[PDB]
Amino acid sequence: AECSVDIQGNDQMQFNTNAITVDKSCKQFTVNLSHPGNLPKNVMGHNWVLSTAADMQGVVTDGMASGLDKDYLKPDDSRVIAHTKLIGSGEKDSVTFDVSKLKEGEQYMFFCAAAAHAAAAMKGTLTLK
Ligand SMILES: [Cu+]
Repeated sequence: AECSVDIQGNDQMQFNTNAITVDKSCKQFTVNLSHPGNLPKNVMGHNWVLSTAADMQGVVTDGMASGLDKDYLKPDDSRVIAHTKLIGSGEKDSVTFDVSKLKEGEQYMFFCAAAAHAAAAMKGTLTLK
């Protein structure tokens, strides 16, 4: 079982992966997010957020509306399965989630909810294997 992934969000508005695999034997799964570069949170903060494919657009839209001081996430958003905080350069965060929260046949997406980042393709698939 490989139950973790290290991901980077950079000063150029990209993640260094667009596909995460979760071994289904993993009871829990960990995402270790870091931010190469030197842009601070208020300019190019990133987070890592997991939802169903169908819920992504909404989480993103509501997140942008919620604003930077709420880490670009609507408080108590039930569409959000797991998430890191918003981080700037030299910062890091991790999130660990229950792998049983991922159901068969469902499509999952990860993304950064910061204003316009996901549109710029800071997103990818998350898949149970
Ligand atoms: Cu971002």
